Amino acid sequence: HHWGYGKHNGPEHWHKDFPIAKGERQSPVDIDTHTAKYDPSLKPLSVSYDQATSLRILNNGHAFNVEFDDSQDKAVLKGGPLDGTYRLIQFHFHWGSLDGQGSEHTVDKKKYAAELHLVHWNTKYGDFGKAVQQPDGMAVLGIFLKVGSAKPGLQKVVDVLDSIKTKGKSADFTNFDPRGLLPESLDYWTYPGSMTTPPLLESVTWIVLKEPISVSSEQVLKFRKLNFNGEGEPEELMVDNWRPAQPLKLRQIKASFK
Ligand SMILES: [Zn+2]
Repeated sequence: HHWGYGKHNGPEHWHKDFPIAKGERQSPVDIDTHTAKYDPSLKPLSVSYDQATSLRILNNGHAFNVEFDDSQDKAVLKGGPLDGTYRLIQFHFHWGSLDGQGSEHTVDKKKYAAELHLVHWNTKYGDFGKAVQQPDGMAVLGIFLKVGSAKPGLQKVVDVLDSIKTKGKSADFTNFDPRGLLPESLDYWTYPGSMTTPPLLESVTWIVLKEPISVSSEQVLKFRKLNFNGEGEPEELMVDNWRPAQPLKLRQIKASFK
């Protein structure tokens, strides 16, 4: 069968259909905070999400994606390590069966309960499908989630998950503000990597924020109630949909902060 997160179709198997799995710039990675170097020539990140136009939420059998209208520069990321303008197309998360695992990136081997990815494409390539084939085609803003107090900006997401329980279900999801998912600080690490799901393309500039957001136990519990399977198929809970840390292979991780 096709790719997943189980014993039989999970990350150890991906390289047979996607040989770039064993490539030179795979993600995620462990961020060693002692080895990352402060890079004085990194600009502050510019997250311009005021005109973000959310459309839909979809269970794609791997995660759920909240999709945005990316036909114009309505919600963009720029600055930081980036040249040019990257448009927000979707966000999703990765999460664990337990609070001690679920992030894809780790920080000195520490795993967080979950990780949010805000996926952007480089507008100089005109569309997302062309952008994913270029080495500077994508920029993913990664945010760690720890369990603590509730994140009020996440609750609208939590509330709709009932309606997209199984693979292929979608719901209308307009007027959601992705600014409510950000922590206070935009301090970050950055390195060149890849998509963390098949087809594992090596087209991502990763920007991983130093400050986690806190979500509540009840919020993450709702994520764990989703299903990987389709309606009418045997229930497999959507948990542990993360890829483990890949070798760094002499890439340098840079910090925006001292
Ligand atoms: Zn992701």
